[PDB]
Amino acid sequence: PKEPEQLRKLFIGGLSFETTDESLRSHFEQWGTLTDCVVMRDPNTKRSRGFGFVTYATVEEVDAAMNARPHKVDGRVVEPKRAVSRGAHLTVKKIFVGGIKEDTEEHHLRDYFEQYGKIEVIEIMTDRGSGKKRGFAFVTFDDHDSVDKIVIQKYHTVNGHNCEVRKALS
Repeated sequence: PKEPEQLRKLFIGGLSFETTDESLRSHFEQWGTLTDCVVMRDPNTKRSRGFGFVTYATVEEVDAAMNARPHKVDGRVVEPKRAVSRGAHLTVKKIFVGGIKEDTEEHHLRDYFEQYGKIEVIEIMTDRGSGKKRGFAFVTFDDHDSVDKIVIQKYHTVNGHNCEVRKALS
């Protein structure tokens, strides 16, 4: 019933050194129930390390928090990202979509992937010499969270096809 905690956790970078567990929690509780909220501090000086983590009760709340960016916490714009899963580069805006075969068109990919975020480019790969569809595509979004949401899904079905999707980068 409950989603794995790893999927409900946000890493918040770029914190003001003034931010505390309490101020971070007061801010992010606006988008959901926080089961956990921590500002990372040096073990000796207790001076902030400039980042922390918050854990929501559900994935929908993570989505709501991500949709409410930019977040300005204690006067500083911070950088929320979903906890990882090791992938060679973390934060990217483009994905590889494979197993779409020759019958998949850009509207299939768009109609599906647009619900993950704003699409900027859809590039269906075609053979260099014949122009035949190669069975894969690249979608570029305006934001990395679209990609983070996509790649953590176990399945992707586009045009009846069960696709293999992964982060793509240069």
